[PDB]
Amino acid sequence: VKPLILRDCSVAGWLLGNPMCDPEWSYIVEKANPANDLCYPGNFNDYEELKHLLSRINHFEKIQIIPKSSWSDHEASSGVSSACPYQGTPSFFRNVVWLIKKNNTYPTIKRSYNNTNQEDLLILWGIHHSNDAAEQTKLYQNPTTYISVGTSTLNQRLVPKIATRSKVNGQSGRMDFFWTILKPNDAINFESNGNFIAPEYAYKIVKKGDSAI
Ligand SMILES: *[C@@H]1O[C@H](CO)[C@@H](O)[C@H](O)[C@H]1NC(C)=O
Ligand SMILES: *[C@@H]1O[C@H](CO)[C@@H](O)[C@H](O)[C@H]1NC(C)=O
Repeated sequence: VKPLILRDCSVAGWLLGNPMCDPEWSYIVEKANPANDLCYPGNFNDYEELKHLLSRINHFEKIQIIPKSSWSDHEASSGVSSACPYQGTPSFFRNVVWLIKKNNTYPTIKRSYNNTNQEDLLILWGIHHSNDAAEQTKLYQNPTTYISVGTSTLNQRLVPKIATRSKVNGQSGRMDFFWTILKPNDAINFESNGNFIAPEYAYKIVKKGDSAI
């Protein structure tokens, strides 16, 4: 088990799986000025807090918590962007899922994940802010949407801000990302009818000082 030494990628970029960045590690090292952060424009919530938390971790393990194959009623591989290319073609963050309507329908999602592991889990998700009613319809069908997220300590409801915006890295849309630490035997619960960038992979983390000798 070796340290994870990020070359061209930020902490946020690696966690989310920025495709422009070329299973188990100890601590993480991030360079001073990584070229690749968030390829798609937007915000990473409480980023300073996450970086400090992650600097205190010396065991990481990436686990699949919501398999991409489990989205039977939503497209899970159709959402890509020229902001996030791979080998010259539009791509997307690899560790979260851009869910898109399927057959002109976006059923309301209810998904829970229960932390059956012995370690704390870092889980990330996001929201896509669309540019106008037409784009909203095209991608998600439903005009008025939300993402609700709950744990034993988190109670969040995200609502897209649908508005015309300047193009940043070619995109008028924005994506904001959020995270939490899910304690053992706690569960995270999602309900959404659109604009949801869903977790696929999460990270088991152990703080320095918490391991057996
Ligand atoms: C798509 O939705 C329509 C409307 O309900 C339905 O009639 C049709 O069978 C659906 N097609 C597929 C392939 O699910
Ligand atoms: C997680 O699963 C365990 C085992 O089934 C259960 O006892 C516990 O209530 C679940 N946690 C939550 C928050 O539902």
